[PDB]
Amino acid sequence: GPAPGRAMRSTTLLALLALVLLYLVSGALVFRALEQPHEQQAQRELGEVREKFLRAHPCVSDQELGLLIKEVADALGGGADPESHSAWDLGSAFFFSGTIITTIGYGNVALRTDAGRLFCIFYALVGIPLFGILLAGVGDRLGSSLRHGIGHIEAIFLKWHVPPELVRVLSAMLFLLIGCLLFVLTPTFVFCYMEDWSKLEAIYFVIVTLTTVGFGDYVAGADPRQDSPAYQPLVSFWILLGLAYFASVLTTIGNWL
Amino acid sequence: RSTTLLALLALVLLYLVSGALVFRALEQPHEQQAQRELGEVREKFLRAHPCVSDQELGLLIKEVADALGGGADPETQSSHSAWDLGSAFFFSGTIITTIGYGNVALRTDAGRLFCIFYALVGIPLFGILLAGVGDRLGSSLRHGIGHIEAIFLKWHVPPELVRVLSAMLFLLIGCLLFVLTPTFVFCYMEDWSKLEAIYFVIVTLTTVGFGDYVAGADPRQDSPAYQPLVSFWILLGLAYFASVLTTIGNW
Ligand SMILES: [K+]
Ligand SMILES: [K+]
Ligand SMILES: [K+]
Ligand SMILES: [K+]
Ligand SMILES: [K+]
Ligand SMILES: [K+]
Repeated sequence: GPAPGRAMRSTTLLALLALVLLYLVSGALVFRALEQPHEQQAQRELGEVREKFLRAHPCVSDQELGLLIKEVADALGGGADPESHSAWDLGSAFFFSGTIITTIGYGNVALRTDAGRLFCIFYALVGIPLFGILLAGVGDRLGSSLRHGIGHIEAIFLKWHVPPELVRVLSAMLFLLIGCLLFVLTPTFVFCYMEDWSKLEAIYFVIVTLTTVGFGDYVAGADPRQDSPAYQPLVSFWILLGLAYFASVLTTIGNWL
Repeated sequence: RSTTLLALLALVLLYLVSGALVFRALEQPHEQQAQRELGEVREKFLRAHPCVSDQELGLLIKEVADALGGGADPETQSSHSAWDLGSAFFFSGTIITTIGYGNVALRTDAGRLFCIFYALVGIPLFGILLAGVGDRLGSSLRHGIGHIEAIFLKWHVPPELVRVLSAMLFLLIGCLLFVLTPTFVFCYMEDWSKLEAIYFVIVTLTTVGFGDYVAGADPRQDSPAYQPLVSFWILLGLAYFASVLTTIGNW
C-alpha cells in the first residue's frame, strides 16, 4: 500500500532523485579533498624504486629487474607473502563463504579459477536470499528477548511517575544504546587491542562490516595470520548477531514510520 | 517460530560448510602453488646477483608488493586520477549501494570519519530512491507490455495461462536489458571473458562487491559515457533485481 504508494507519486521520486544525485555530488567533493593527496603512491612511485636499485646495484641490468618485477607480479597475483598463511583452508574458506551471503564480500582473497567463479555465482544466487530468511528469523526472537528484558525494567520507569510519554520517547533509545553498547562500543574497544588498531579503525571496520559495504581494506585478522581460533567463528558470530540486531532496528522503526 | 529457525540455522550453517569444501578444492591448488614458486624466484635472483643481499632483496619484494597492491602497472616503466571527481563520485556509489569494491582503499582518518557518517545516512536514503525507482520502473514497464498483451489475448490463449506467459517475459526482457546486454558490453569494452562479465555483474548486483573486477576502472577506455553511465545502469540494475526479490518472497 504505502511502500509503492509513497513512491507512486512521481514528484516524490524526482525530487528525492535530484536530492540523492546532489547528495552524491557533495560527498564526492568532500571525498576528493580528503584523499586526493595520497592514493597513487604506487604507479610512478615504483619508478623511483627501480632506479634506486639500478643505482644501488650496477650488477643488475634493467631488463633483469624488469623481468624480476614481472616474475613476482604473477607470484603476488596468485598468493605471495612479503616476509602457513593459507587463504583457502576450510577455516578461511568458511569465512570467505560467509562474506558472500552477508553481501559483505571483502574480496581481500579474490577468486583465481574460472571454476571457482562459476561456483560462487550460483552459490550467491541461492545462498544470499536464504541467509536473509534466517537473519530476519533470528531478529524476531532476538527483538522479543530484549523486550522481555526491556519490559522488566520498564515497570520501574513508569512507577517513578515518568509519564506515558516515556514511550514513545525513551524505550527506543535505551533499546538501541544497549545494542550500540554490545555490538559497537564493546567490540571496538575489544578490536582496538585484539588487532591493535587505532581508535577510529575499530569503529570504521565495524560500520563498513555491518553496513555490508565490506571494502576489504580492513579485516586485519589475519593482519598477518589468523593466529587464534577465538576470532574465527566468533567474529562471524558477531557479524551475524550484528546484522540481526541491525535488522531488528531497521524493521521496528519501519513500523513506527 | 523457533522450530523453523533452529532447523534453518543448521541448514544455513551446513550450506556454508558445503560451500567452503568446494571453494577449497577450486582455489587451494592455485594459491599455494605460487607460494612455493615465489621461493624459487627468491633463489633464482639470489644466484644471478651475489652482489645483492637477501635483506636488500627482501625490502624490494615488499616494495613491489606495496606497489602492486596499489595497482602499480608492471607493464612499462616510469595521468588518470583515482580521486578525481568523476571516480570519487563512483566511490560514493559503492558505499550507499553497500557494494563497496574496496579497489581504491581509503587512507586518511578524516576521509574514514566522514565516510562513517556518510555511509550511515546514504545507505537507507539510497534504498528509498532505489525502491522508489523500482516501483516506478516496474510501473512504467508494466504500462508498456499492455499494448502487446492486448494483442496476445486474441489467439484464444487462456487468460489463466496469459498470466504465466507474461511472468516469463517479465524476467526475460528484464534480464536481457540488465544481465545479457551488460555482460555482452563488459565482455567487449573490457574484453573480459564471458565468465568475467557475468561474474562482475552478479557480484556487483548482489552488492557483494569483491572489487577484483570493476568496469570503467580501466584507465585507458576513455569513452565519455562509460564512467558514470555504468553506475546509472547499476542503479536501474539494482532496483530491478531487488524488486524481483520482493515478488520472489511473495511467490
Ligand atoms: K552489501
Ligand atoms: K571488497
Ligand atoms: K589487494
Ligand atoms: K541489500
Ligand atoms: K559489499
Ligand atoms: K564489498
